[PDB]
Amino acid sequence: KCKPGYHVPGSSRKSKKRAFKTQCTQDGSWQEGACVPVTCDPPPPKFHGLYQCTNGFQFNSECRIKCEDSDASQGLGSNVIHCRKDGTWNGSFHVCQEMQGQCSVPNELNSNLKLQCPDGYAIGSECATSCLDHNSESIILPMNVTVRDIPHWLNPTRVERV
Repeated sequence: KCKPGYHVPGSSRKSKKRAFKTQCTQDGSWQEGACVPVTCDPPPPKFHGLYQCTNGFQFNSECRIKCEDSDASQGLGSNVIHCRKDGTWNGSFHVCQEMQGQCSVPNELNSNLKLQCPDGYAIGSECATSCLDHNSESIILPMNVTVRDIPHWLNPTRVERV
């Protein structure tokens, strides 16, 4: 049985299996078993690069978003979120007052990579990442792998927006 705040890796999120079994294998060993510390979902992407988490998004993970000149006597939002047993954060990150403005036009762009911005170039605005070739996908490759240097087993992450 997994400890409280722990579940078998790969368990369903709706019912995180806290109990598993091991068996005397034919080679004289036992079946492998583990209980990961659970992992709540990451905070919303709009706060990327702004919150620091104690141990990632695990159970009872304390993620604090950095804000300035936001007094606690006003009682607006919460800057700290803690992951719970069920797989949820006890609090929610709130947008502070010191986040406003527009964004620069993406002049630096690849020949195939186009950015369509019906929402202008505001801060927090979503710009769709499209390609001139209809069968081309806008992705980020790891810094150690270039466009030609993609291994057959590598699966680059898809970037549908910026």
